Amino acid sequence: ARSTNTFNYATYHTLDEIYDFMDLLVAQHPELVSKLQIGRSYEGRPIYVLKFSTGGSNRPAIWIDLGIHSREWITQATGVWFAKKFTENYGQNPSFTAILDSMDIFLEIVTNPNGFAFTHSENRLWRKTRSVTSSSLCVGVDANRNWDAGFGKAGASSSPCSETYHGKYANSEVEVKSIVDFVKNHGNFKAFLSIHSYSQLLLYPYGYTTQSIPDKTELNQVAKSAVAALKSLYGTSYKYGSIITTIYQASGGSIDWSYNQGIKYSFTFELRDTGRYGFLLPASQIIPTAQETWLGVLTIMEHTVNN
Ligand SMILES: C[C@H](NC(=O)OCc1ccccc1)C(=O)N[C@@H](C)P(=O)(O)O[C@@H](Cc1ccccc1)C(=O)O
Ligand SMILES: [Zn+2]
Repeated sequence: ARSTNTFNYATYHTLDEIYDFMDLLVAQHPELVSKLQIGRSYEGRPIYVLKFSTGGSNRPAIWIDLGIHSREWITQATGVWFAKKFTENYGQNPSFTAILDSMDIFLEIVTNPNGFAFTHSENRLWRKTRSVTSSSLCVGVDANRNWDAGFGKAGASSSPCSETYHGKYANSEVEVKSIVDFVKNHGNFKAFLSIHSYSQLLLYPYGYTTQSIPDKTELNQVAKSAVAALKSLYGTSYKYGSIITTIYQASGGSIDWSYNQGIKYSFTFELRDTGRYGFLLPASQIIPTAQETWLGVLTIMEHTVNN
């Protein structure tokens, strides 16, 4: 609250507290991290991305976003702990230091800020964005069904009131289009990780079709390796496989889009638990969850460095 060493990582925070932590972290480490505004949400909130960078021109980069689905509160909490963790380990861990010496990391902690506010002010289990339009008194688009990969196909709903509603057309949600523009204008991302909760799964492309990706052998192996690093800490068991195969058919998801843009290392994590608490994970599981998913995410970045 006036030092990120004083910040309580073991509790759930509001949007203001998280954007203030971003300002404290940048002020504490101005040579390693900066805060970029890549857009504004439907209702007018700034959308912030943190860039962690050791220098260079157009370094190969890693995208990580959290909270695209606002009720999944373990993910924005894990992202605050990640941001802090990168300024603690850089210069101490050989592995992490070697990734950041050749690559940059972009971290988006709250991808859907209006939805996250709503989960605090009115409905804890709100999933969608907050746009209103037109044709329905039902608010919101599922922002993980709004991307241009299999858009509009089976695996998303067309009624506005559905939790899985895809939107009128791809990238209709400014929260999605802001990332699409930013990743394209950068033009040198090598990995794209989108973190959700729960089911304890590590998923790779496709959700919208049963056809295997051309890179399915290599990504299945990276997923085998990341899932074993994660399990090493506390015994937490993950499954892994393509989206459509390992949880269900879904069209318009972000990782299918990034993979189709040529970002080969595209993965989504489904964090703790497997059903007991669901979206309502105890605050006493935040840091255990954050610490073992760190191990799985480090294993993916190391493989992106080496290839
Ligand atoms: C919409 C769904 N609703 C729900 O009630 O989930 C129940 C459930 C429980 C256990 C297993 C499966 C589903 C839900 O919130 N799903 C979550 C499990 P989550 O939002 O993390 O799933 C992700 C999966 C995904 C990942 C990449 C590309 C496409 C799809 C998602 O729906 O976006
Ligand atoms: Zn989700």
